[PDB]
Amino acid sequence: VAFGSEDIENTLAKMDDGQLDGLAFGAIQLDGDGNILQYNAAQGDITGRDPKQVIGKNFFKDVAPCTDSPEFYGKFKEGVASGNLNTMFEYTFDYQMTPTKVKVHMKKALSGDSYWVFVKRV
Ligand SMILES: *C(=O)/C=C/c1ccc(O)cc1
Repeated sequence: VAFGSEDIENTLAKMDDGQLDGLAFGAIQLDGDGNILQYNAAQGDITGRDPKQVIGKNFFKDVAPCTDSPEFYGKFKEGVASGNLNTMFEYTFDYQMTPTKVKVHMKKALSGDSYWVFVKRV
């Protein structure tokens, strides 16, 4: 499955604990509040987080405070409220990591109650 595919969430809805680690891009699944439900191996390779340790933490408050901004978290919240989260943008991640330019794709999951954040280096 390629980053930014039109129906990426269809493919990832099918994936368990293992298949998500084989993606070529970082993949985080969040609930509506930003709590981390899933976090794959490719994302940990970019950020220096242990995927097994971040589960349950809040992405915007605790893990990724540089994303607590209108440009990221504001766009996330707008999408969980509208029910149609689907946006791609560039961003820099720099909290307890080497400042790293990325491309982000946020997309509602098929559950309707969980939201994907996809990341790749640029
Ligand atoms: C800014 O503080 C970004 C930090 C960050 C982004 C994504 C992650 O999975 C971990 C940390």
